[PDB]
Amino acid sequence: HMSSLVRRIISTAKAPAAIGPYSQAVLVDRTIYISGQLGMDPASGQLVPGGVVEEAKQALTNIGEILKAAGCDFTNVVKATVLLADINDFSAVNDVYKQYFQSSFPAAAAYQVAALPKGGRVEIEAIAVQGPLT
Amino acid sequence: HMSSLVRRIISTAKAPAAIGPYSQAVLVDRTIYISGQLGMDPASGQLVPGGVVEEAKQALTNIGEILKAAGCDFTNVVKATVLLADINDFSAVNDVYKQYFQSSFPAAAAYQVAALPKGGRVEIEAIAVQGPLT
Amino acid sequence: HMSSLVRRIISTAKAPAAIGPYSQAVLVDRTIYISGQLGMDPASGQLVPGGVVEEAKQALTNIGEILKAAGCDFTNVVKATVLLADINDFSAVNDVYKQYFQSSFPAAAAYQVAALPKGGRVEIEAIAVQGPLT
Amino acid sequence: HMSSLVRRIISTAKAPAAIGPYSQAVLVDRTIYISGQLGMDPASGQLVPGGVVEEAKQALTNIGEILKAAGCDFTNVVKATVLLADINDFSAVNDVYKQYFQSSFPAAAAYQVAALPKGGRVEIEAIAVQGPLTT
Amino acid sequence: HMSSLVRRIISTAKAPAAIGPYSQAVLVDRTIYISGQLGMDPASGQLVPGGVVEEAKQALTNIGEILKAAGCDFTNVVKATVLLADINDFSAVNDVYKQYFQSSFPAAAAYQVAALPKGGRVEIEAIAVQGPLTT
Amino acid sequence: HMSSLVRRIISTAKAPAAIGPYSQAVLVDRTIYISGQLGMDPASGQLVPGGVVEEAKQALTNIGEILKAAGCDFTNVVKATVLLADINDFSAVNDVYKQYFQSSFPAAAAYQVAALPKGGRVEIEAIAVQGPLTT
Repeated sequence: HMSSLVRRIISTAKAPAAIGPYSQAVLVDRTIYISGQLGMDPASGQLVPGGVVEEAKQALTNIGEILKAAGCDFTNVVKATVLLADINDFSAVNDVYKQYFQSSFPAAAAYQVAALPKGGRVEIEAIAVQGPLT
Repeated sequence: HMSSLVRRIISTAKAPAAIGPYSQAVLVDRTIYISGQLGMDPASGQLVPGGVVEEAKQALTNIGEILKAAGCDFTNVVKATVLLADINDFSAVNDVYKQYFQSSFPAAAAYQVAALPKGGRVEIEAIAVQGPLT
Repeated sequence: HMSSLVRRIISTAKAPAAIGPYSQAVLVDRTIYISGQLGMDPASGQLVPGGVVEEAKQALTNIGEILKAAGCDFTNVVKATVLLADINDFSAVNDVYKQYFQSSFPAAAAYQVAALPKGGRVEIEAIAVQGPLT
Repeated sequence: HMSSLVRRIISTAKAPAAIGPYSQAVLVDRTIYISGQLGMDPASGQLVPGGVVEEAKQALTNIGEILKAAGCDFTNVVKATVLLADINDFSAVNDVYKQYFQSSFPAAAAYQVAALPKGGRVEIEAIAVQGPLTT
Repeated sequence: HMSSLVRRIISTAKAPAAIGPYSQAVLVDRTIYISGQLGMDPASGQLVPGGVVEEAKQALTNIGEILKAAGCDFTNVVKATVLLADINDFSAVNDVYKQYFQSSFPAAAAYQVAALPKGGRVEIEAIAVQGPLTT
Repeated sequence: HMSSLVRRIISTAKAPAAIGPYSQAVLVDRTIYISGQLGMDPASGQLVPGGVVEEAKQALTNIGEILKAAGCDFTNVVKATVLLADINDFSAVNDVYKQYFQSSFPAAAAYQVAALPKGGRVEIEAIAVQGPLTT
């Protein structure tokens, strides 16, 4: 009696696989729920060296590759969550995010957690909506 | 001038009541926002004994009962958040989640928080979409 | 080949500006993703004095002003996340939330984080849906 | 990739059996396309006696039963077409029609055709939208 | 449980008053069903003089005012039906019609009926969709 | 503020060129309004010989090519209108029609008009909905 909505798992070899029985992202109707991305190199399965700035760059690259696999780019992001091992890294992570966001300004929440998977210093979750968007 | 979308509070006696002025879940349009579930026994109002594995089983059972009250099951879950008191319990919680998920693979984020309500070792939030889904 | 959905940035001078390259909220289709709000006075750019109860009041006022800028009020909220510097403040924050929620009962998650931006004791994120709603 | 929309054939034995390769109505998404109804008795398939006024009443009754089978009533109708064998019957058929469409009057077109199946004096087609509808 | 769709009667004094139990148009969700319009002067309710060409212009003007009341213009029309008293007028009415539907031409059907209300020579019905529409 | 719905003109050289200011079909959101088709050969624009049965086959073939251009087939049709030059041809045209609409029969109206363009014996209009449709 109701319409059947499209639900698609998004998969790309250009981002790491999720840790656990999870997908990199799920598109449902037009909304894309992207799993939290760490600064993990898809080729090594481990964090990139060099600390939070390098990890933020890698995490955002990983998000970007998942967005591309769903026909999207950073302009489609509507909400991000920035999870930090150290609140004092917030500015530095925001400076990296400003380099990837294609001038988009999604809503966001940010906070320091007690620990991230793989000893990460940053993890970014995102929600996007498939275009076209006004 | 715009359509009136369906918004329904989901309530079931087979899951604990939310802590505070919150509902167990809200269905709006076709999206179900499920409150974070702890390993609380609906009959005792307290955590089940035995630690994080037992609590994860109870939390997932609680999610399952809320999904059922909304006409859904684990195949409808599109995003989960796994909140942990100890990051080292992530694998063990993922092994329990693999027992309940009906082979679904939602998007996910996971991290260790400083503390959960009721001294919980695990809390799981979920977003589902009411079917049919492709 | 697909409809173009409305995406609008919500901005109001009656709430503080977001910290970083983010918007106060984004409306997309009918869903409003509200950035996490701290107990920051829009006039000072700093936390209000007096502790978590005062900060919770200010954070909720800030959410309320963002909702109003999107044509909504607290009855439109469907999911909240209550982030705390101290889990022991959960009841006190819930008592403030009960004063602002216009009897709405959204789904919710709550937990203690390691740290919030600006040394906040509380941060509240929300998802709302633009009415009319049944 | 696009959502799969609901498409259902509406069928009720309380409206006449088919006289051609046509469904009584088709619901698709929320819109209901109702076949043109004649003033035919549902049990026998024969036109009711009494001319255009009685045929109009029966045709509208038949539409009503099709609407009911789709979980609707006459308030769900948004467009009708009134096909007349004689334009002179315009006022008389309108008087019957107003008794069924008592509020939120549908959009309509009315005109005289050269002939209707079975020698009918009136045929009425309609489009409805499945509720809830907020007026 | 289903969403409650918007259904609104469209009414403007800039188009003729009703000659039957019909709304000028009904907007439902985003689709606008427009009643068949004759070449009737809105103030008097009398057909305009001059035959089919003038009646067509007036009928289209009336449609235009109904569209305007629904926040639309002729570019929102997606389907029309041109009902003629005389098939020979097909080309002449098409020449008038093309002056109003200047782009994104609607789908249409055109044919001769036996008679129209008020002795009209042309009646035009339409379906439109409320914008924004992305062509 | 409202979403911008897709509106596209459907056009195929495998169906006849226009005889008036009309699109072969208009897709809007998911609904396809198909212009009335005559039994016209697409290459020449001339009616096919053989009378109503052959004209019906050709008109339905033309609809089929328009549907194909919109990524649809006859199972996407939800409503048709069969306009006849002679009501006596009702049964014969229905026999042809059933060969194209072999399942999920559309809602329909059928009746005799006074005349069709080009002296046609039959004209068929349709509404379809772009799939996927779940019956």
